[PDB]
Amino acid sequence: IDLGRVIGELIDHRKLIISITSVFTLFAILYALLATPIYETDALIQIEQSAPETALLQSRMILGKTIDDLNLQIQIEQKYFPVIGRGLARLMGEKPGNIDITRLYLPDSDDISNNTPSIILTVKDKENYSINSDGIQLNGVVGTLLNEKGISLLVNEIDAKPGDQFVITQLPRLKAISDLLKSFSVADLGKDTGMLTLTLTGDNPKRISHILDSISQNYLAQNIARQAAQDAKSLEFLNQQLPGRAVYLQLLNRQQELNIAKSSAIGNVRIIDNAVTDPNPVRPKKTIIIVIGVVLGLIVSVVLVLFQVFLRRGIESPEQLEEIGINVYASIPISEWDTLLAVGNPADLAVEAIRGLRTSLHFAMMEAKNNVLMISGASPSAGMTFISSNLAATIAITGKKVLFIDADLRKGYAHKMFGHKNDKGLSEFLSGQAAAEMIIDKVEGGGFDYIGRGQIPPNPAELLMHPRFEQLLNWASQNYDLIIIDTPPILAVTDAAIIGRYAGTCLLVARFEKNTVKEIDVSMKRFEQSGVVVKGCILNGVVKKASSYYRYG
Amino acid sequence: IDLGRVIGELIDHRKLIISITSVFTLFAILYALLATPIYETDALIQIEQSAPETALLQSRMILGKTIDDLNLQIQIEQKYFPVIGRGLARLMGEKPGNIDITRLYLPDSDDISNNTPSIILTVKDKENYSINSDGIQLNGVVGTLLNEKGISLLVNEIDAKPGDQFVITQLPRLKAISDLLKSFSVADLGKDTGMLTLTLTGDNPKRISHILDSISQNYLAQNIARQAAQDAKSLEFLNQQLPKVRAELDSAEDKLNAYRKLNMEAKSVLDQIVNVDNQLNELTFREAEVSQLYTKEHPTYKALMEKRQTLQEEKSKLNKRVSSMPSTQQEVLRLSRDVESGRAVYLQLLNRQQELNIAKSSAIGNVRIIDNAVTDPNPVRPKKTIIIVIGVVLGLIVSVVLVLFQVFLRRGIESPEQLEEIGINVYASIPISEWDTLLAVGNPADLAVEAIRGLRTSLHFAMMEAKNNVLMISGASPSAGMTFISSNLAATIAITGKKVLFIDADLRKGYAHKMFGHKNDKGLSEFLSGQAAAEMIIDKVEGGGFDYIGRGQIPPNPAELLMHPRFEQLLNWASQNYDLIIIDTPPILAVTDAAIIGRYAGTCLLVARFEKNTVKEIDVSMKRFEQSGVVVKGCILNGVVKKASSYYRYG
Repeated sequence: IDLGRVIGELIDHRKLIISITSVFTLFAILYALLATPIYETDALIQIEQSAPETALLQSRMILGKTIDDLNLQIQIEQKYFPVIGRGLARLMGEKPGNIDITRLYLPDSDDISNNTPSIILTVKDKENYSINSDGIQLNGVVGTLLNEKGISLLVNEIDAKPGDQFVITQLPRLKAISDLLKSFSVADLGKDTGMLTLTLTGDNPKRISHILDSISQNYLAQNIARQAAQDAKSLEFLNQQLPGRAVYLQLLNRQQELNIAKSSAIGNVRIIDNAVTDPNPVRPKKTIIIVIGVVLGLIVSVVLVLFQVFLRRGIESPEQLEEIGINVYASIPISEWDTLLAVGNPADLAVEAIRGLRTSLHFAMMEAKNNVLMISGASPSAGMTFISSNLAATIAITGKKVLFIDADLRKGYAHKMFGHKNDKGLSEFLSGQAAAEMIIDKVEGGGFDYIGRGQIPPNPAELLMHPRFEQLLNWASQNYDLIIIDTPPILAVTDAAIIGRYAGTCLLVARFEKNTVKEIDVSMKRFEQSGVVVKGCILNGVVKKASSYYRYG
Repeated sequence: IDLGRVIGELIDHRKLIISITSVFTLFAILYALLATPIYETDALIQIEQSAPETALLQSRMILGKTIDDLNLQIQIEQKYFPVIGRGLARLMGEKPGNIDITRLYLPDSDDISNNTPSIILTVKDKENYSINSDGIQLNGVVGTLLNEKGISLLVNEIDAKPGDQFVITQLPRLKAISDLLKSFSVADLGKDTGMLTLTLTGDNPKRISHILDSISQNYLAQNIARQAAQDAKSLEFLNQQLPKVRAELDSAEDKLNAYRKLNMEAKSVLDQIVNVDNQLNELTFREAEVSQLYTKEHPTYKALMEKRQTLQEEKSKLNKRVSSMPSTQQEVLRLSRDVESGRAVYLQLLNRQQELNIAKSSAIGNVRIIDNAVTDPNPVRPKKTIIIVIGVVLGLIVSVVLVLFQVFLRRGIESPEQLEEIGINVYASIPISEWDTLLAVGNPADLAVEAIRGLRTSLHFAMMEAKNNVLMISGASPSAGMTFISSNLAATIAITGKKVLFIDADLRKGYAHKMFGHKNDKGLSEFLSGQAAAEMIIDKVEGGGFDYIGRGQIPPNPAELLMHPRFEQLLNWASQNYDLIIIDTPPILAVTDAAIIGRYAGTCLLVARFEKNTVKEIDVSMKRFEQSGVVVKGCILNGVVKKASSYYRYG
């Protein structure tokens, strides 16, 4: 988990980390390149406070008048069936479609849920067109308004590209106020200065400048009217109250004074510069989301690689076994590769490591009480038979006479690998229906005498206790130089602990990353409880990244 | 990780550190001497608050007037094909080129992406020149304006150096405002005082002083428009003029609708005439103010009449072009001219009424300018000695982060103490020799040979009372130098006067016979196979003076051969007919041959390259030897660099 270790798995898992980081950066790039650009237009408004104005501008009375002025409740969208069709259309350089509806009156379904009657325009040419509401396509031409089925549409200056689809939505006036208010914004930048920076954000650049200009003009006219409104109320009641002729002339003087005061009311507010749009979009923010795509890829890569590191529990190195006190006698590398590897490809690394195991056994197996070696896998799929068969081959070619007993009376398949006469295996001997001679075979390849399990018996453990097994071992240990026995796992059955009573040396075989240290420890303890002393372990299937063996020659 | 050998390996990698810090400082030197200098000019403006003015000056109204005043939307640069041509041209002292365009009209491509049409001026002489837009080079002279292909250009007082290239960009008004505003800056420095320090930063010195003066004088003229506007008839003139202009606007759009209810040159000349008419209007109403604010002999007013005589020439040429094309186009062109000319005048008048009203509600009185803008001769950017020191520390920090990274990169042995911590008797530290014959007989006084003699003495002490006189030397890896050490050691022991036999039991890829001169037939493998006799395989290295046994042919079963009892017989015979027997074996991390021969060796040694083989390889090799019943006596470090070896010449 240390830094050196960390860069270790990172380069080891470089494919994974760079793949996921690249795919997230690819997603970030496509989103940055497909998200519709959103422009921002500004205006400068001058007064002589500004705290009421920043809320009076955002009032529905101001915005709603622009809505009714620019017909903004008539929404227009070029249709793209994909969620990204518009983006790619812009990417291809295709000029976006747009029309002008000066007057829309839908059938006004205006239901509680679908209060937005949505209609689609099918552009036939630059003059005529067809509109489908729910399938009923009404053909119409710019100029003449279509007034049928309660649908009054006056669309003019339709775009060029025919066959396109335009979604029309007569969303309610309140909605057309609320969205605009969401995009609209105001600020002061002086905290007392008359300066107001109206800012509007939208996709259509030419449209938003016009919208903000309309807002500014509506606010200007509103301020002109409002200051005049007080004088207008006074004037209205004077007009209502005109009947005392000297008082009448005084009232006439007041009447003319209020006429001039109301008419000449000039708003304090001032439009310093009309709205213009910044050509550079402010959203989507390029180079700010792509880097977030990068760092998101890296952080998720780290959190998943660490999770996978804390996911596996298998043996990682012979040092883990040796910490518990288990003499790892070998670390057989996993070979890429029906005959024995030791005779098929005698120069393969997994065979050089089995020769290395042969020497260490030959040293460790002297002083043993007899020449019987028991090899027990820690589990099925631990390759106990791979190791035992290849070891018997690599010892046979040496020149010793080797007998290879497959005492896995449950699911042994050595006979399925060496070529066999399935009759008269081992079980047929312990049952007493076969003699010691007709059961032994000759593997022509390995050059070692081989005994198969034979037919699966119903009582394996009960068979192995029969004293004929010890007779067989006593006879063989006299007629052979080495006896290898394959036994079932001790964590599954008890056959291993029955055979081990007669074995001079016992070894466990552990797949590299499948079997855990817990299984090896428990298996050796359970062998000890049965009076069988496990000499050591044989790590198997170690990946070539972790194995020290390499080709030489 | 401690100061002592921190300074140590920094003295070691001094070459690297000064190399890269110097590279970065040269990068900084070239950046500082190639970055275009930027000058800033400050002007001081006096009023009697000023918080509104800090944002009113930076409004598009005031800046937008200066842009239209100095034609700042016409951008010009000397063209340099490299990114640093301008800087190097300055470094040579070449006076930068500059020309003057009082009237530019590009073909107005103005696309969505390339909204800035670009042309290049090729300077032919001090008088004439040629301009290529996209290949069509139009030859022109100062004075006369070039009005061809919808392109109107009036350039005058062009620089001297001929053959140069001037890129011209008619960037839009908004861009020409935004860049200026980015460069422009205002402050107050009193938080209430009437002092407004204006600052403008740019490259061309005389450029920015004029721009700042124009800004200041526009603001002054606006606040004088205060004092003159209230009684001015212009207010009522605009009040009455707007309705009639909007009336003809309405009439013109009605005419368009009536005639509506695409020849390229038609649009080109239409846009050109409209631009000309807008400029003619704005210049008339501009003359309206320069006439009483300034005098006729004042050069600014002369500039107004000159640029309009240019514009009237341009309109004359445009009308000449209009007359020549078909009436089907002339009708539409006149109808569109009336229309968009009406909108242009209408927009102007709206503006006109607007800032004329700005005179009214401005409560400022006198807006005296204290001192006109002058540019500081010293450039403020690029900052000298403030990127250079950053170049220094950047090189230094990248040096430390790279050197420490390389420190934590290598994992090999670094000193015999690393092995002796594990408990390995390092018998020697053979230093690397600069140097086909044996080094022990080629260059007998080389340091590596003296260290090998030292190994000879240490062995001769440690090799006695071993069970026999066979020595097995096993490399920790291929390319650990096993055969170098073994061969030279055998030579150094043979010259002493002992009979030495050198068995190359590296049956897999042994090559000693390729180095001693050999009869390749009947090596060692041919003996284990039983097809050769014990005496027929032994040789004589004439140089070293020791008997040599080569591997012979590579057999298919090495480890199976080495177990044959003939190997036992051979060693038993030789150890009786020789004083010392050296055996070369393959690594034990790769094959099991070493653990087969170590069955019979009195002494076994590992050879480890200095920085290649790690401590783990030696530890694993010794433990795997022990598993096989072979006790490794110790190690022999090899190829240690002369910086870390204690050996030195003597004599």
